[PDB]
Amino acid sequence: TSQVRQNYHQDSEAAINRQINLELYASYVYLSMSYYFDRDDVALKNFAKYFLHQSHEEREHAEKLMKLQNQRGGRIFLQDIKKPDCDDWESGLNAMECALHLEKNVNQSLLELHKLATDKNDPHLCDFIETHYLNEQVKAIKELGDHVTNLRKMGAPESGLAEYLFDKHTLG
Amino acid sequence: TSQVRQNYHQDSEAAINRQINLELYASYVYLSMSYYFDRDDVALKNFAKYFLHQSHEEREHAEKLMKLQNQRGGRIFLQDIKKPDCDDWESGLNAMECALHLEKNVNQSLLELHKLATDKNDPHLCDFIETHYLNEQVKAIKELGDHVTNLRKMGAPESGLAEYLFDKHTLG
Amino acid sequence: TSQVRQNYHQDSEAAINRQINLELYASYVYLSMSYYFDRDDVALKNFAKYFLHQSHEEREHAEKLMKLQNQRGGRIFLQDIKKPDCDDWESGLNAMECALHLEKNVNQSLLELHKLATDKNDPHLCDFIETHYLNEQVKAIKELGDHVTNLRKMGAPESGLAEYLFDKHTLG
Amino acid sequence: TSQVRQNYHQDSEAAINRQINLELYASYVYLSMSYYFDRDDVALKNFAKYFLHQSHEEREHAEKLMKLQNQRGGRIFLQDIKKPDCDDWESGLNAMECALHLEKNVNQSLLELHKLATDKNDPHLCDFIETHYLNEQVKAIKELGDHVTNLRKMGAPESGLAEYLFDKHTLG
Amino acid sequence: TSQVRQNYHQDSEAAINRQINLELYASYVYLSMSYYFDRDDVALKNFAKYFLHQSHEEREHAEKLMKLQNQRGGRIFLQDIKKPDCDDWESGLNAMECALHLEKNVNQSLLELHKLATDKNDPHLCDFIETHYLNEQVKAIKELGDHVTNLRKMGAPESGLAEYLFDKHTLG
Amino acid sequence: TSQVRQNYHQDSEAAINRQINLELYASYVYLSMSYYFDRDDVALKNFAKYFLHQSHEEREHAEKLMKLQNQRGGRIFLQDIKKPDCDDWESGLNAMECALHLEKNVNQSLLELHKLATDKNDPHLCDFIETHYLNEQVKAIKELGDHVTNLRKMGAPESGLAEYLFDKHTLG
Repeated sequence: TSQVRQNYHQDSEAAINRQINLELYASYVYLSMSYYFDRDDVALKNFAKYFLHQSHEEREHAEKLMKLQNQRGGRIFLQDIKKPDCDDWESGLNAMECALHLEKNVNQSLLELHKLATDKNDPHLCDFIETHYLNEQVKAIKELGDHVTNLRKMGAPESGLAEYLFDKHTLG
Repeated sequence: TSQVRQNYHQDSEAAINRQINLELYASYVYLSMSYYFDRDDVALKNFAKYFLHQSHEEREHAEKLMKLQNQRGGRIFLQDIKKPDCDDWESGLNAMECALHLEKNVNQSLLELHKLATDKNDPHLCDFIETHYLNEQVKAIKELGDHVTNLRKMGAPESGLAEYLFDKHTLG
Repeated sequence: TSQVRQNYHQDSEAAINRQINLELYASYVYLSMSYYFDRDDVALKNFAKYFLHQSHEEREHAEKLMKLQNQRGGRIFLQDIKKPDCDDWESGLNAMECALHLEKNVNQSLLELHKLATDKNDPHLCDFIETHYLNEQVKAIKELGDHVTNLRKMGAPESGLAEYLFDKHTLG
Repeated sequence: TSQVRQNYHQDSEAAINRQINLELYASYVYLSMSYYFDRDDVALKNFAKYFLHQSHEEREHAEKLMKLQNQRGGRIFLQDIKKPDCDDWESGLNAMECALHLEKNVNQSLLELHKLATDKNDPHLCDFIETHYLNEQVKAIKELGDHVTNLRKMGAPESGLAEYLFDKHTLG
Repeated sequence: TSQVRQNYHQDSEAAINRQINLELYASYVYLSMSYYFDRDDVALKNFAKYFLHQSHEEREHAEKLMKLQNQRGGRIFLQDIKKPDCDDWESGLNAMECALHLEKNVNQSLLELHKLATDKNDPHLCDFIETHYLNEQVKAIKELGDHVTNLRKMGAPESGLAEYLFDKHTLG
Repeated sequence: TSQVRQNYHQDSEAAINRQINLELYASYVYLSMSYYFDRDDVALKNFAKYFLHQSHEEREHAEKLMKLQNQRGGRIFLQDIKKPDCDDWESGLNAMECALHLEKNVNQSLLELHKLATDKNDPHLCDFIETHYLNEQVKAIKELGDHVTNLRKMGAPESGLAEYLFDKHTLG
């Protein structure tokens, strides 16, 4: 038993390690997409720069939890990382959906985590997640919410011209 | 027999002169294209600046070999330069294809050249071509690989609007 | 079959995907170590900054191959990532050994890869790995070679004072 | 028939294409000389820089006509380029003569061209060649006129010392 | 047996030590020449600055190998250094020849070394010598190739005036 | 007989050449040490930078005499250079001793040289060595005098910790 451990219940320590594992899995997914659009048969450049940029941050989140895990004197158990579900994402529009479909799952997990954090009556963990995460995932959803709408309204995938113009006048 | 000639076999000296002649022929082709798009019946400006810019570099390659040819104390025999195959390139998309169709031939020649350079066991020529060329032609192919794809996906040549917008939002 | 594929044999494409998977696995290992030394029961700070810094680069290597994989028009198959072998690294000195023990395996794989790259007579892949990797792994080994020696000679782990002083006067 | 064609007679369009072909042929000649003096058995450096520099400009002339050819809405037919006459130029002095012998031929052609341009009563073509060319070829001749004289008076080729000193104190 | 030794065969380690010994011997030769031209009975100043400058670099080469020898965990055996062959070099022109005669021997040795490096299938040593040496010795030969030619053509040694003027207008 | 030779006796000219040969031999010794400490089984970095730095200066001394040898119009005879005595120096402390043991021999030779310079009554050579050497070798001895003492007092070689700390807090 560590000397700095105070008011930290052995249940949460099992929850975080499921949270962290989820993060890295997410960051591993984007990495797969961001190089898919670099293939010569698709060749939308900025999508690479956009998604690849996502990957770096979701890593830092994952890194940031581990930094917290020690501050309360917990331990770190790591599990294996699963590969993505689908290798061929097949189009720009279809890509964002699964991406959007990914975030809400992540946001879904955190809600239960704050709920669990209330029962044990650990305030420090309440306010923490009330700060560095919940406020972020909202803005991320809203942003992807738009890009999905615009492409659908513009007529993609059916007209490739929609995808191309959307590249330069938004992500440029 | 020159005084600086060492471990340089009389076979390669016949290969280079076929390589150099190929280069200038290439640089002479681009020159024809880059002024074709300047005609008033086509009038896509940046294509001129793009291809004309290609011409200058493929010349330097050709120039760079000759600078090597003397460093090993070889000789330089020049042959005549053939005109291009087709004068009317007829469209933007059709232009890139023959252009792409041109590079792979050039890349095809160099491979055999490095192969020949291995048999005679001349290391200097191995590492040289392993450096200043093979790595370039790859990136050139990949680049033209994209521009072909985008235009085809955007619906050119059939819709001229595809070609025009592609001018400003890429080569600008 | 892609349009840019030239002189790229279907065997290598299966080798790279085993190489890439190895890299990410490596970068995932360091990540585990670099936060192990942050625990309050060990608390050697710079080791964190040192290993964490390693992790970022070995990622870029992994990223750099994928960038090559498309330039030759291959494909990318991803597998799952295994967890590290040992969670408790137990000491500073014992940490470096397994770390050093890790690199030589990586260097061992690349040698066979260049060997395989010679049989198919693909020059581009020869000179590439002859450049951006083989020269790096040497310097990395030599560096870890020293740090292992110094600690052993200074009398660590048996005297913790050896580890501590070695922190500030080297990694600072 | 192009829409911008005005007062441009089908005879001149056949003359220009003989003019352009002549230019590139000239620029291809200098290129051969400028690397001849780089051989180790001659090794006069600045001659390389001097002639190589000539090559670039005579190219621009050739390029400049084509830019005129479209402004009047003509067409561009390209022919093959002949190799130079003599591969071994054998000495510095003998080199300049054939070079000087080359220019006057070029100047000879333009005179007939302006003469032909007067008969058809095309003013635009009169004043053009009266400007960007005729005034240049004069100064070029006069310059080479001197270098021939100085070397002959100094006693070259018979005394190599004449050639060498002439390198540094003139072209430097 | 060192801990960092990997895929390094005991034959090469015997070759390098013959290579290094050759280098220092070379650097010791130039040193003798560069002070020979300082004698009052010859008194060509810049030759001193030129050759003395050569000596410093060929030392660094020698130093650079030793820095490689440890990176692969070899050992270093040093032998004695022989004095030069001829003390009185007797003239400027005759000096360069023996100098040129020296380099090609050095270049001759390296070729066999890369050949030996291919049999053992050590890639790291292949690409290394393919880089930091073979490309240098070429340019060095070509340079001395010229200076020999110019002096011979100018009429040295027979006319001392040739040597003197060649000092200021080249090495200055 | 040279024209600038004045009051320079044929005995000294034989002494200098024994002095110069001694210098280069010294500079060749340090070179061996300074790369010995770079081996992975020792790995004390600054010792390399320290001794390697010594080598450069003792070379300049050797170079400086030769520049004197001509000013009096002597001649230069070079002999072969012997290899060092012991390849494995085995420890830091033991290294300095043989190093210190080396200098005093050098200082021992110069004393006899100034003594010989007094008999022939050559003042120029008296004051010269009274200046650029004798005052240097003193300070060099005193410096190595300390480093030997400190290590011995600190308990090296027996405690490696002594050597290591002495690296950073002195030669850094």
